[PDB]
Amino acid sequence: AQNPNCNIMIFHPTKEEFNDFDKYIAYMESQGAHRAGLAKIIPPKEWKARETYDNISEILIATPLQQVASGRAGVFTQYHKKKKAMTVGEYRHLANSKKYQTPPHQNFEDLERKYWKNRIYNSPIYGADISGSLFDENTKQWNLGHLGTIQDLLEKECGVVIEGVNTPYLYFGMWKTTFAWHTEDMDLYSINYLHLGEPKTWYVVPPEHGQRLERLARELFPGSSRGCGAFLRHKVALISPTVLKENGIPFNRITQEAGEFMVTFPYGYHAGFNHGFNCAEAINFATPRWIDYGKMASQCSCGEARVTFSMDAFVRILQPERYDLWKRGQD
Ligand SMILES: O=C(O)CNC(=O)C(=O)O
Ligand SMILES: [Mg+2]
Ligand code: NI
Ligand SMILES: [Zn+2]
Repeated sequence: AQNPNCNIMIFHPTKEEFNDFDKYIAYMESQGAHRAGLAKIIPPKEWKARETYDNISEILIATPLQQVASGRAGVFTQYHKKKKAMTVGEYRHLANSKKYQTPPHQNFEDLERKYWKNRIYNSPIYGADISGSLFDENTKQWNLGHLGTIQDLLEKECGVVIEGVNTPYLYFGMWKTTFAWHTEDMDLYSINYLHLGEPKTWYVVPPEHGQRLERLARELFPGSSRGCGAFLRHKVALISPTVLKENGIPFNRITQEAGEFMVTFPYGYHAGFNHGFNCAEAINFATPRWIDYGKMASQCSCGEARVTFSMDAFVRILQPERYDLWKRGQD
């Protein structure tokens, strides 16, 4: 068995190996990359996502989210308070202001210490989940707006044609902006490209151990657990590395820098934070190996998780027994 300790693997494809996206994912899996839940892909030196980032300031962040924490430093939830619209140029200036900027630090480890010590005492503003793309249309390799769609994969594997579309999303971050512990919708893959700016630190639980994290979360968030049998689908709960180690939960960590891709694998729980002003692009995708994870994915039916149009068909075809209850949650 490849990668039996479930370590995060880092790949360096050549320009030739970067042509065929599906083939490279299957290669990484042949080496055991999925066992970690997360992999890093450093693009060939010849590749670029676009020519420059000099002209992005007029993108609108229609609903910036202020991430307000409750709890203790290592075990907290966050809620998202909606703020007034602002442009990417306005948001960058805010991120760089004395109130929001990255503090002085020695290295990524010192900054990670500072994040876990102090996150809860601040409410950073995240420009998350913005439909759109920063890949040039002429970038032919690993262009996250040109991937094979999940609807087409389901059709190819299972023969059923379904409605829905699959498009990328932009994330504009600042110091302390936070992504809570989650797996993807329908336990899909994700791919995330850090276009510019400061790094993003990731934490991940191997898929084979995901239920250990779920059991800890039910203990640590006991009211939320009684409210919903899949409350991590709400994407609000944070648990620090120190608390994970104290409770024996297997996990790994890695920092993504500008110009690098990360891939999350089906049922790989992940969480993390931004180091400073940055912009990432991410999209969900599927492969043949995903289908069985899709069939077994938990679902929120309490009403909180509320998701995209395209998840309807995935539930309806892969999980027909759950469909009626799940749809009641959506309506
Ligand atoms: O970058 C973020 O805020 C969150 N991204 C992801 O969870 C992802 O790419 O799967
Ligand atoms: Mg612009
Ligand atoms: Ni994710
Ligand atoms: Zn729920």
